[PDB]
Amino acid sequence: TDRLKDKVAIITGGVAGIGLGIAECYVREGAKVVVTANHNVDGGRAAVAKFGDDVSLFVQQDVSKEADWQKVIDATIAKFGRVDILVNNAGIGGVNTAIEDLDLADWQKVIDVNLTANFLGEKAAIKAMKQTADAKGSIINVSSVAGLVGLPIDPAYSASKGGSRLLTHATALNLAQRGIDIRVNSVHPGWIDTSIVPEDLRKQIIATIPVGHMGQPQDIGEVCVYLGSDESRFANGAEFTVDGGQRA
Amino acid sequence: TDRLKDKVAIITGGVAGIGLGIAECYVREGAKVVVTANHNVDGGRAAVAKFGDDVSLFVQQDVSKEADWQKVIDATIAKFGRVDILVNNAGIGGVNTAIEDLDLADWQKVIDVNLTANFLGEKAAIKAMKQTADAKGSIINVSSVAGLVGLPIDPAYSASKGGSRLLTHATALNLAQRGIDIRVNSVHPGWIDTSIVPEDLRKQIIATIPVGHMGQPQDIGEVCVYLGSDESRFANGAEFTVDGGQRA
Amino acid sequence: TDRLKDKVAIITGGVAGIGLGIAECYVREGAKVVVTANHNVDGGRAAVAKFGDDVSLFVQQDVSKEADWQKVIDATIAKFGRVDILVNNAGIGGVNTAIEDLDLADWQKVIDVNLTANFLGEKAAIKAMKQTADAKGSIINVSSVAGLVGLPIDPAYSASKGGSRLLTHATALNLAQRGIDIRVNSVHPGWIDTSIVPEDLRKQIIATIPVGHMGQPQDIGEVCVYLGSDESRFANGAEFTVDGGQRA
Amino acid sequence: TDRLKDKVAIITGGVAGIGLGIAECYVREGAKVVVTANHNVDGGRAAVAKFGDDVSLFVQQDVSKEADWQKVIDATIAKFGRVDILVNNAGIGGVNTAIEDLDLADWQKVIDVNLTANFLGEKAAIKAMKQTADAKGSIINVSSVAGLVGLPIDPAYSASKGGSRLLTHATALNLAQRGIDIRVNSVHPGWIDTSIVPEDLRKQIIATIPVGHMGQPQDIGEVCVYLGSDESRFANGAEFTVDGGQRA
Repeated sequence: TDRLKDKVAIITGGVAGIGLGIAECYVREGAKVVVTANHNVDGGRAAVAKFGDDVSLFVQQDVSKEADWQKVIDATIAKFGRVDILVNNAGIGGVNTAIEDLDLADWQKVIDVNLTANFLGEKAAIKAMKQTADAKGSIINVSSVAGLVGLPIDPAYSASKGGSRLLTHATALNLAQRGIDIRVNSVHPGWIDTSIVPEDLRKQIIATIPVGHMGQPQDIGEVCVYLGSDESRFANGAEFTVDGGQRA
Repeated sequence: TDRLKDKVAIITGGVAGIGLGIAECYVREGAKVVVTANHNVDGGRAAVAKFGDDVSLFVQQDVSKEADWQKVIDATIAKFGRVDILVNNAGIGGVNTAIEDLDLADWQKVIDVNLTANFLGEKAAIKAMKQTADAKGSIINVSSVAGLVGLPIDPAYSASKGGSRLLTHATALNLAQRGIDIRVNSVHPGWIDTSIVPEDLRKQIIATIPVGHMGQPQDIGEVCVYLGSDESRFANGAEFTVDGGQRA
Repeated sequence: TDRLKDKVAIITGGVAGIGLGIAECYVREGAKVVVTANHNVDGGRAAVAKFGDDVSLFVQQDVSKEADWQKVIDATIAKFGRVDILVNNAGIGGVNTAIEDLDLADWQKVIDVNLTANFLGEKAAIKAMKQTADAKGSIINVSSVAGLVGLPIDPAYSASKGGSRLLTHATALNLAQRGIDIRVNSVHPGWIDTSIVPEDLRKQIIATIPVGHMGQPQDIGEVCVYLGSDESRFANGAEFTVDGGQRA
Repeated sequence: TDRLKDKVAIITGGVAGIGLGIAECYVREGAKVVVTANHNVDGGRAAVAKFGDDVSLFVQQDVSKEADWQKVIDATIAKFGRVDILVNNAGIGGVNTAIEDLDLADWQKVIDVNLTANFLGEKAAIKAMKQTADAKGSIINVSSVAGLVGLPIDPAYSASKGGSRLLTHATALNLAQRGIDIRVNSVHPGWIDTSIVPEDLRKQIIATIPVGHMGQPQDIGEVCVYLGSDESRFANGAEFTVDGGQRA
């Protein structure tokens, strides 16, 4: 009955909030998980303690670093022998500062983590899937509907989001044309309740949500199980939004 | 399992092809189904036979007719006592004809069946869910990515599809704003291998499919299980495409 | 030199607000105009007085009526000898009532006026262009970004808008595939300051506009001059939004 | 005529092909142009020779380099005293190679030139417009509908394209929110017949174009004249596609 039986998944930013929600759903459905985080060893160790070290592994990872991708792939294969699913969930939020005041370094850091990182991950995953999973698998690029509560005014955040969306389409088709059965899809969470916020802000947030409340981390986990499993074999290069109607 | 335990679903055009695949998945997951068809009595009887009459019911229905909607609602409540899910799947395909040669009656028939029918269905389903299911439910509007092999040149078919897409958004928001927990989403199948695919066009159809092959009815059934179940409680007014990369 | 020199245009809903501003720009650029309205003879006469009866003509027209389209075509050809441009601008607004409370007759009226009317006009213009303009011309379907101030919750209004958008694509492609050089594009005004904007809502409306103010009828006129003229010969099946950032 | 009377415009990649087409239309409408190019001194000198030293200037520019932007702004201000319009037209095309074979350096090259360059341009333009044009101006981001003949399989090309589109929206809104009258819009050319179009590839290319022929450089120029001028004062954060129906 386990919908992800025998699957091995890598989930970046997988030790807290949304990513932890995905990992929880994956473990529930019988998947072995490798959860990564750049600077959250405590969260990492706690997740493995929660899941059990027989079905989970924590690896420190900066997703913008090509070398950390090879590190994570190697650790996943040593521990679990294969790679079936990659969830690119790690990311940086938006800021409300003026575009003409944006330092190139701050633009570049966002592109590095929210866009280029997704490419680096897809490429690493694809190679590992050809090597260990008979050239089959599933890749999921997660990017929120909004990074800011107001108008989407953050140039770097928005650019990285639009970039990742089209990256998803192009990657799927690039593989598809060559008969490689590795699917690439994107998932777009609305506002998910992962921490406390000042009540003025929270009201603003919930005001942007037609159903009048935030979602939960496992709401994202559920659509990720669908996309990770063989149930969605014909879903490819597509976008899956779970946002309480936020962009309806 | 039983991801749809005790749910009662109405599936239009549910006795052949995509609709039947949806029905199969729903029954697999514990749903009670009412499958309908305009001109397929034998198919309806045969589907009930394989599902069993304790968990399925066949009702003859022309989805373009308001009176037939009340007929199905009435029969559904008589048999199963409630309505939890409506899958608007029934509809007609596109044609090659010149725009300026199109008769109003022929335009109108397509609008009636492929667009107006979905409004009538949503309205009938909402009333039934308010009356019998504590004003909670899930409505799924199914609309193919493509109605024709080549360029989407059919004005009535395209209009109806674009129409149904925005209907889904507006209906979900209309309900959400009044705090009614009835979610409305759309599903968009690519080319699915069924008897209604024109034989002479099969090889040409496949050449438009990036993954190089048609999908199966149960591929659409799986995403419909997700959207019918409470697993998708935060998915609303959104579009779920299962198409082998066709519109990627 | 006049950018619409020798061109003959029909503009529906052309004697008030947006339609009148389109007419004003067209006349300024040397076009001859046939402006129509369903119930506004005084406005029609006043527009002709302003423009001059040598370059303009008023015809009463209900755009939802097939017979009225033939009437307008006949009168245009009788007065000006040809038809080069059709601007489908006439239409009705949205309401904020519950989807499940909507009468079919009320749904149907909006689809008749805001969707089917556009098909009728396209068909009438195409035959006229083939007959009198060497099978060349430009058709413009105008549908605003928003019909209501708040969330787009009107199902009939939204469906007709989504419907008219894809109608534009399909018609453009239907013609192009047969080598017919009649272009079909859509124009999408944001909030324009005219007498038909509800007084009570003017302040709430302006809040939804990123640039902080409404536009002017001639703002829509300018983009329509571009689309009606030979300047946009390669612009086809496309969407031109002039909305002060409304849907950005 | 002079629809761009007294306006000063910077056009990157403006000495051949599409860029040159924009430059020609701009000069026709009374604009003064600064055309740039990374490695085409000949093309640059030919353009200035054609236009005349009094209304045109050529400056060498690598759009990926922050320092070259400061150089081009300084040169424009020394020559013409102000900056009114920026057309980000410079760009790299796509390749048909496999995503998992793509080197980070080659990915990064495309992001640098086709995405980050647009940001650097916007930023420099905005500063110059606040400084010299009373905080009013128009910025146009140009990106082709397709880089490749076949499926859009280039991950870097597509990502930068999707990124540039969203950058346009966010940048427009970032400015608009602060009451800054600098509009940002994008333009999307289909296949345009320029010197870099080789044989028989022509057949495949034209086969993707519903109107059955490539467009001309001035087709892109004409819509850019609309966006650069005061005729489009309410067009903001929007996408203007001129592609003969290619993505319809």
